[PDB]
Amino acid sequence: CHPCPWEWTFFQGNCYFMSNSQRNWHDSITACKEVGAQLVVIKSAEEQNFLQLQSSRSNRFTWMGLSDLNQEGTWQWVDGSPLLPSFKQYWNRGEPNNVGEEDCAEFSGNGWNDDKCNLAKFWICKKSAASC
Ligand SMILES: OC[C@H]1O[C@H](O[C@@H]2[C@@H](O[C@@H]3[C@H](O)[C@@H](O)O[C@H](CO)[C@H]3O)O[C@H](CO)[C@@H](O)[C@@H]2O)[C@@H](O)[C@@H](O)[C@@H]1O
Ligand SMILES: [Ca+2]
Ligand SMILES: [Ca+2]
Ligand SMILES: [Ca+2]
Repeated sequence: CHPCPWEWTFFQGNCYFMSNSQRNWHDSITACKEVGAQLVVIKSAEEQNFLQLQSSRSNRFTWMGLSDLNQEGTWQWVDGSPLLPSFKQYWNRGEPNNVGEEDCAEFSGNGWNDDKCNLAKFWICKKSAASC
């Protein structure tokens, strides 16, 4: 037994998967579901701080489970939870700007950015760690 599957990352009881391939936002949701996970939903500042660091180090644009697809300007996580006021400090200066219609969020540099959902980027899946 192992708390997390091979190649996954463990942080505070959860296992994360930083993909090595790219998909568009919608296809990233599916990829995670197939492996019993979910396109990463950030529940705490600590989590955010941990993922932001790994992502900036990866030097890769990465999708998170966040979007304003149903209602422009209103950011909602894929689990259904809404984006809280304390998390809005993480958008990159000048973001989100919806330039060209960007309804999906990604880790970019030191913060978040909204981009076209049909673009292919890397993604992070999240699921509970196994205790044993
Ligand atoms: O056409 C350029 C676009 O630039 C600004 O919009 C930003 C921009 O972000 C880029 C992008 O993430 C990548 O090139 O890395 C850069 C630095 O590492 C970063 O600045 O482009 C994306 C993609 O269109 C946008 O989502 C961002 O908001 C704005 O100036 C736009 O008005 C301008 O069209
Ligand atoms: Ca829109
Ligand atoms: Ca938008
Ligand atoms: Ca943007």
